[PDB]
Amino acid sequence: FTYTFNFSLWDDLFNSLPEQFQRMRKEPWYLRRIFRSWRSGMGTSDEAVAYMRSQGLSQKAIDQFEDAYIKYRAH
Amino acid sequence: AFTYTFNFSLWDDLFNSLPEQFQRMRKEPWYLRRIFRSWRSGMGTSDEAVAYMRSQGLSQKAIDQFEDAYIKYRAH
Repeated sequence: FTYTFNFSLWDDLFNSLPEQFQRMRKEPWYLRRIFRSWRSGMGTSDEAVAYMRSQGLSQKAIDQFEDAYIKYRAH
Repeated sequence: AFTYTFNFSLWDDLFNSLPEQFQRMRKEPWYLRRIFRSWRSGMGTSDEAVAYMRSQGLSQKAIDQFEDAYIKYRAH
């Protein structure tokens, strides 16, 4: 499974992802590792969103990571 | 800009899923804000909001969290 994200140059400069999210965006094996753990632990969407907001992710970023996870479950 | 993170469980998301317009408010902060600002302008009452949410099949847990979100929105 691979997901290609959709961040603009503006995003990359001024909304830069925290290191662990950047690593998921850039390294498919890590995206998969994290998604697999998340799926195992039965974590909820609202908990995920609350965490990402606390880490300073944009709503755009949150939407894309939620989308990637949805596509990952199906895959 | 005001944001509220809801607290629904996996059980809620599967078996108590929100109607589309409520799901949208839950997932999209700009839409939560749009609706709350319109609600605030229209001077609708709490019992009217609850009556509507009940008719839409929202759980009491959902109703409580949207009421809470609105209270926090008004303060913010």
